[PDB]
Amino acid sequence: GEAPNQALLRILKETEFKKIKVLGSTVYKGLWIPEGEKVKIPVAIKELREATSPKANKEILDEAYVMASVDNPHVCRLLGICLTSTVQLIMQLMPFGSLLDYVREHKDNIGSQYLLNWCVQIAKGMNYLEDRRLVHRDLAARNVLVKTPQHVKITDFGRAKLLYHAEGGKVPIKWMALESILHRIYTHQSDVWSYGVTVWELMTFGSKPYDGIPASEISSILEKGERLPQPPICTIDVYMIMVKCWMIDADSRPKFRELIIEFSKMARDPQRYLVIQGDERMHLPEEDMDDVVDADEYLIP
Ligand SMILES: */C=C\C(=O)Nc1cc(N(C)C)n2nc(C)cc2n1
Repeated sequence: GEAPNQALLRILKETEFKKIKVLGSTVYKGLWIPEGEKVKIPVAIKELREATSPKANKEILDEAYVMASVDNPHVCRLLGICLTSTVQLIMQLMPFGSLLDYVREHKDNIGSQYLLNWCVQIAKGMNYLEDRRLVHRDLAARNVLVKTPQHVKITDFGRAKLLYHAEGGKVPIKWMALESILHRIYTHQSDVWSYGVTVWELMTFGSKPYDGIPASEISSILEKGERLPQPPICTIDVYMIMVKCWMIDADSRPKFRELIIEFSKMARDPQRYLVIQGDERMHLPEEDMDDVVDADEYLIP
């Protein structure tokens, strides 16, 4: 059948970490000190609020399952869980937040090199998930986090499944392949569609796709053959890559491995593929922080 999943689920003591502040509302920014290791690891802590919903607890542990099973530089993984009244997911702190929020906040200071490198990094993440026969089903700029402006990771495995037929929920219509909206079919190729929309969000500095169009309309518009428009900064080269991600024949869309290749070629000469005003000028980056270690340098056998 399939290869056994020997990934380790690490159970942490609540005393091993301190919650430093609140990020969203519930996610906290904290520090994790592994028991007798003398390192401090900046962490994001996702703690279930209600904790009285058994349905809810089956949703966060599915996420923990997936995040524990992934190890790639462009995919966020799970450091461990804490089994207090409330289940807490402990993950690498991604200090600069979601790429969606970051392109909105910094539109004026983001050059072609960064945008195309992000497209490459997200293509590697998605290629790695595909190697692991994993379909994300919620790729969007909101679900890509920024460790540094040089370094992004795909997150939110809330809807991730393996290799897919589903039956309801509140769904991201505007990011979904046609076969997904109509027939609840999802493949690596449906993920490529959503990659397409994710790239469009970055190239429009975080514009809402099909802004002010009702979700009930979306399925019809796409059958009528309409797609999101060419963003201003986008050479036809870059936009043609987005448009191929939105072909009706799922096998006619590019493979993540090909998206890596194409965007790498373009990242080698960024000003030839994205036209941005003032591109050349663009510039971006407790008590004892001595024993701080980013999760990426904190490895376990
Ligand atoms: C790389 C693991 C990860 O996903 N960390 C993470 C998660 C979240 N969530 C789930 C909201 N984060 N929010 C912020 C601001 C950082 C952050 N990091």
